[PDB]
Amino acid sequence: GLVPRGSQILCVGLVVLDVISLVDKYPKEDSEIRCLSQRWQRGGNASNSCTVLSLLGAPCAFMGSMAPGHVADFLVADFRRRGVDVSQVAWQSKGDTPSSCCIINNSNGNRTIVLHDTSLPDVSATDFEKVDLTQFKWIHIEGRNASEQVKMLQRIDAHNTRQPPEQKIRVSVEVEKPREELFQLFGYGDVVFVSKDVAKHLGFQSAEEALRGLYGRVRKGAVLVCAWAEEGADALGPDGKLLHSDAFPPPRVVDTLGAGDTFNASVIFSLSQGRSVQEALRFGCQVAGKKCGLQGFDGIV
Amino acid sequence: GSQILCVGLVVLDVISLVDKYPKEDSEIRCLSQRWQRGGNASNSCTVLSLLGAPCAFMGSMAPGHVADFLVADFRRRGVDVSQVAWQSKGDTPSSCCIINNSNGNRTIVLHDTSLPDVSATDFEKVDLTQFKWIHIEGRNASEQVKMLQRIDAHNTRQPPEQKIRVSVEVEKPREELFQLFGYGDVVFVSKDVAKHLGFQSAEEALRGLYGRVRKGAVLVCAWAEEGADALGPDGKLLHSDAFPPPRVVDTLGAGDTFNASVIFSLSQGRSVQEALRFGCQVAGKKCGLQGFDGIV
Ligand SMILES: C[C@]1(O)CCN(c2nc(N3C[C@H](O)[C@@H](O)C3)cc(C(F)(F)F)c2C#N)C1
Ligand SMILES: C[C@]1(O)CCN(c2nc(N3C[C@H](O)[C@@H](O)C3)cc(C(F)(F)F)c2C#N)C1
Repeated sequence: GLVPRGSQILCVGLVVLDVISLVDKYPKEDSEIRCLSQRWQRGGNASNSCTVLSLLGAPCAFMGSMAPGHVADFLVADFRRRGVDVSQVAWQSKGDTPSSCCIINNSNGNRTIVLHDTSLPDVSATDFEKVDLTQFKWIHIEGRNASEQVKMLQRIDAHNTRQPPEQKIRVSVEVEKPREELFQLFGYGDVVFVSKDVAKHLGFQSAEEALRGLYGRVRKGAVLVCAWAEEGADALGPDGKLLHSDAFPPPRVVDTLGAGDTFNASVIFSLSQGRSVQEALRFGCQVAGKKCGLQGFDGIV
Repeated sequence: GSQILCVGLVVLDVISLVDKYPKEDSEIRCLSQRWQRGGNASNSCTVLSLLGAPCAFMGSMAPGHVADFLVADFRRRGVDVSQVAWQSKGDTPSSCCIINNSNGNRTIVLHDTSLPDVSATDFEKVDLTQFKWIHIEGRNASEQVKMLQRIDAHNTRQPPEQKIRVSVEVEKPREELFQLFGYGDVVFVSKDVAKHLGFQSAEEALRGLYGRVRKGAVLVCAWAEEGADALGPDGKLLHSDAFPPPRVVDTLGAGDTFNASVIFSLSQGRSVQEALRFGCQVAGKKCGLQGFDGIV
């Protein structure tokens, strides 16, 4: 259907089918066991943020790779269940739609993960070239295949050079995996999210240290954001003022999976609504905090 | 009497093929992923169909996108699904299967979905005249013993040439299922059942459990790389060496490949010694391949 010009928030990244099995004890190799419960969930960073944006009240779209089949059909119906626009999916003739097996031990609480295979090709710069960008007001990129994503980010810069400031597409980038290839993405986007895991891997012991130590890696006028679990989150802009919000923990912590993505989508949402960086930081902490005391994404708003 | 019927489960096997078995609390990437129609009686139908035997499957299924995958797979193989007990309540069962590519060890984490089992009432509706052989996968024992009494009752009212041959698989070490030992012309006892009863070899298990079988029945026990053994009314132990592939890559459904191949061979009038050997042959060929294609 007809999407009004400059109305959508696009999230580019991974979508995976996570099969989560709760077991009494970890299975020994060569055994046939019965799980206590099993859940099929749509996962992935960009995919999780999409759900959160829909629940926040934003028209939102997902861009990612899928191969036709029964897995992709489950994932699409789940995206559609969450009001996500799936028209930009980069459908692939070769490879498997990502699927992961997670085994949770009910006794000790430990998670054993069999990650999805490498077979499916990631969204390319040539796939991104074919996209009419005018229906987007904001483009969020989950850092994966960096050399290709750098070109997509250059395409958005070119688009923006030709627009009046009120028709310029805002851009955000997430560096969540501690992979060297990804670190070149700090130099792109108006908003750069760096994970606590990446910061710790780079030798930083706090969100303050990470922001001060990495701000030199960003482009002029960019805001660098770091969430540090129960320590809340910090942001640092061109003015040199380290902004901070304390976490809003739930009465009891139930499910932190995808709380990082909830933070990211809530910060993006709040900024896209004309709120300030301090306001966006606070709101992101409030929404991610509510999420941690809930199973899944129901009732985060 | 031209079709073999397999009564049991149909389960969606969500497979991950790994180069090593994951250590607890670890994170490993898999080599490849695939969906496969599973369930013991379902896997035996795949094998029977590839062997050229017209066969039928009977089991519970719940309508949905997964059952649509399962049904399309059954049809692509020529398996008759007309006998399926479609349920209004319950989800289709599924399992996560980790296959170790370096030794073929398969680990199954099954999600049993409260789907109601096939009952003696469901069985009562079946036209027994189209079946040469009926194989029953041991699940709801008390309810299956009734299904078995019905075939025996049909047999009494038939000439010896028109009798329906019956096989039973006791794969899970559950005491409820030991009453099925019990019924049938051919009884398949697993290595896991046999071990759980204190036996250390196929021959030990057969000598120890023969006392439980029906007059004139053949008790069969496969023992992985040790091949398989069989024991009949004549008291003569029969053995077959395994046919291992040089590289064992996937044992998922090897047990079902063996049961189906033994059933097919016997249904074709071959001796117990030949059927045992054929079972080991097809099961061993399977262990060198991913899935069931290419076994014959
Ligand atoms: C944006 C985020 O940094 C992503 C993670 N997240 C939180 N993570 C928490 N964890 C507890 C465990 O150590 C582990 O599961 C992670 C605890 C809290 C909470 F306590 F504040 F609720 C929050 C919040 N918000 C917020
Ligand atoms: C009917 C069966 O008993 C069911 C299992 N099966 C086999 N299991 C094998 N393994 C099971 C475990 O993963 C480890 O012990 C290896 C190996 C072989 C093979 F090596 F002979 F190929 C066969 C054969 N056939 C035959």
